[PDB]
Amino acid sequence: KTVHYLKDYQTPAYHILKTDLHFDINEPQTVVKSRLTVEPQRVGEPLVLDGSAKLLSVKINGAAADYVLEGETLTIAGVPSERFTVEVETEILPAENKSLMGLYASGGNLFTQCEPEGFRKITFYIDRPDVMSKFTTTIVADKKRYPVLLSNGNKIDGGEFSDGRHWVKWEDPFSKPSYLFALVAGDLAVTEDYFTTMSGRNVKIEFYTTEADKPKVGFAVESLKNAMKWDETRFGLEYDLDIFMVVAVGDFNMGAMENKGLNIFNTKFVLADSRTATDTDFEGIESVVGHEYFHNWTGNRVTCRDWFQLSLKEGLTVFRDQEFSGDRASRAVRRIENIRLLRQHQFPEDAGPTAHPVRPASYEEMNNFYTMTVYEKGAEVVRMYHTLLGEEGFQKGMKLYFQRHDGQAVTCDDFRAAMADANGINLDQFALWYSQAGTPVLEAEGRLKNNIFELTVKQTVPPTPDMTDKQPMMIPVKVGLLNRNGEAVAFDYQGKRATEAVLLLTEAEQTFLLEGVTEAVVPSLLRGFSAPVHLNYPYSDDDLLLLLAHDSDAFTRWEAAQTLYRRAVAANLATLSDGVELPKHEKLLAAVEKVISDDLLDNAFKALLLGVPSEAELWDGAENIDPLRYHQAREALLDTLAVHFLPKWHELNRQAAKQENQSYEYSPEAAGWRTLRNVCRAFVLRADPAHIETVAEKYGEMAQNMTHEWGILSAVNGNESDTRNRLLAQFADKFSDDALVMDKYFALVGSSRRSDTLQQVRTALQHPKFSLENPNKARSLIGSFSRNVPHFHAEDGSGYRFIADKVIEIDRFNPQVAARLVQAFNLCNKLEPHRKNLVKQALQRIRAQEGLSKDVGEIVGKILD
Ligand SMILES: N[C@@H](CNCc1ccccc1)P(=O)(O)O
Ligand SMILES: [Zn+2]
Repeated sequence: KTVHYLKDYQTPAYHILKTDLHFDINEPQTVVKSRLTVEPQRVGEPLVLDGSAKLLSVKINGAAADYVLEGETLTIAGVPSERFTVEVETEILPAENKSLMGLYASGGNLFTQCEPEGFRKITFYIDRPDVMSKFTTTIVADKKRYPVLLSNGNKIDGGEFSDGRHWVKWEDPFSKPSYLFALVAGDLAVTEDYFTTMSGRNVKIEFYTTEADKPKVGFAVESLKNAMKWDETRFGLEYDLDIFMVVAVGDFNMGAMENKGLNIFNTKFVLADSRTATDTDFEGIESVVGHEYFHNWTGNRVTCRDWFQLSLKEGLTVFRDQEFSGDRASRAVRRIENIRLLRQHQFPEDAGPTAHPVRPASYEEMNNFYTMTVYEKGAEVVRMYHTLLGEEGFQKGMKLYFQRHDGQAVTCDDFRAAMADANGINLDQFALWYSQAGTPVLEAEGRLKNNIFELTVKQTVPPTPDMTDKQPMMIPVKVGLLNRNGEAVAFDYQGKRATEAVLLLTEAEQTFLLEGVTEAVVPSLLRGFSAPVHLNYPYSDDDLLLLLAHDSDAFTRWEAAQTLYRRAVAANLATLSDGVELPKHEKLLAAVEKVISDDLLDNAFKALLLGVPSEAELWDGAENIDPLRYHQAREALLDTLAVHFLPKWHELNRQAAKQENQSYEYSPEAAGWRTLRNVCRAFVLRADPAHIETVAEKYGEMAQNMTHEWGILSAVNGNESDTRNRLLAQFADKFSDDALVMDKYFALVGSSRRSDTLQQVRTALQHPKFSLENPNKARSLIGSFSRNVPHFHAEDGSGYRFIADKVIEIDRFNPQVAARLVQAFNLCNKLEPHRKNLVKQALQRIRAQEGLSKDVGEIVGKILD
């Protein structure tokens, strides 16, 4: 079994200076001809090309080449000692391509996805990102079937053939790696706009969609123009072509793709209107449209030496899209949302069998490493440069990064060096954030003796499957102090008297002296989540209530609430296990009452403060887990909050409706009220499920946009009333022709806490709008079920068997979707013995499949072995 190792990296024996491509699109086959201008780097070595398409011919300098084709590699031993050409002819059947990698068909149209290694599915090539070439692409096709023919760069020629065909020629003047190649051919509607760069150059913007979906593309276009302006004002970065194209496609594996000048998007990150998209969907479009554009510099102009360096572009580009969204609106709230998502999804990864460093040392299948760790923890690592250096210093690093490496394929070490060198500071220890996996754990103690607050902090990083030795890391801990009345207390640290400081922990144990403290204090720690770590400090319940009510930092307030909730659930686990009455939670209920009644609070922030940690967060660190016990305990807490404050949930709902003020379009302000409203709806229907029939009677009046319909359907989704089923069926009927809304329907089917979810899911598999071969649908229904705790972790094992069945089935045509799905089983070793046994049986059965993909095999091996 082939494993790739970072320590084995070697520069390529050959460079490709020019890549000329010719696509002849017919029915059913597409014939691809290439002309590569190849430049020897290590003269005399064999030319090795990667490829898996059907090979028709290979030429060196016009003559039939002496070559051998073995597996997915073509080798030519006799190659010239100086510049030469290679010509390859391949044949593709795009309509048979259900992997959605390479050239494939969707909705009668043709699209490409080449990152990471899909280009070799199109032609034989040196398909690695440190090989950068200048591409020119000619496309020929039937004009009526394929009137729109697109590739990277500038369209420099085109014309008609008298047999109903036409052609175009695209020239991309920027050298690029193959993973950034894109082609689109089809009958697509176009929406046109433009942006003028700060140097005075118009950029034509073109969004391509189906004719029916064109009316839904407006918000994405506006978001792009906002992102372009923002990269100019915040980073000083300008676009470098006079054309920027975005193409939406409904069959797509990930979210979107940053192909130079020709971005290709999952429809879910381009299309919205208030009737069919939620406020959260809009925010997602804004984020991802920004993300892909920001890749133009962080990814395209400077790219990755090798795929181990993926976080070099993804961590940084995620950081950029986070800052973009934050500058647009609601910075504090949106920051909390990112932290929440990291701890809910990335922390369990770092604690599990597939844990890896932000920059992995090895991989079998690279598609398995487009992970929360590489992306979200990657972004947290980039943000720590910002925390250490400040915005000004961070931009100095960026400026030097581009000065040095524009046009190059580089490494995480080069980004760090740019930050270090531009600011004259030593960041050698910072490298460990790239090479050491696992969530660091801080233990802190505070004492006020004399007029100095003495904060002692230890750090440790647990062994991960790849590495036992973990050395102390560079961890910035932002701190402040509160007095008995919860106001900011000033202190002296490193010369400056301020109310806030960044304590830089670099050793296994350090003591920090905050001096000039003239009051009794409790510290506020890890403000703004200043490093991606666990922090344990001895807080009393009243310390937490004080932080929640009076602290100035959004994260620390939110973290205080999260802690009170965590403790309450732990109390529930204890009583439920002992077989006694539930706890009173008197302190918690008092704290929540204050939050509900506090009108100074941003409504979106209030909503977050009223959110309870997920089961996964709750059993983090536990062994021999019974997931249903954690579910029962969490549900009990939610039911107590629902019934206890039922009157106030109604009142808050009423206030939210009044303040929304019939403003049903997306805006950050309106969205905040609706978010709070939807929290209230969930609680109301927990306490009084019979309220569903009142809801049903007035459904039309309440369904003023999708945020409301989703909010309501989400709230009733676990209701055992027949009305729940009727409302869902009416939803499916209303939006039957909207694929993105049908995704929501299937998500509700799969995620329901009702007792009959497994059989409803199996019925949904046969719904005429469901397609297993469509990633959005597969993820919505099956993905949602796999995350449905009481059902996936059903004691009889029905959930495990069902998901293993679907991993096996899906892997036969789309290993990427299957390899993400199988990670539902990651908790295996931490489960109580009965469920553990059943999960291992499921994984063994997956492993026993003939022809199991490398993708799924890698994951299963990490869990099982
Ligand atoms: N670089 C992009 C990765 N998404 C595309 C992709 C990658 C692998 C397989 C299929 C699709 P993003 O981070 O979304 O900008
Ligand atoms: Zn990206």
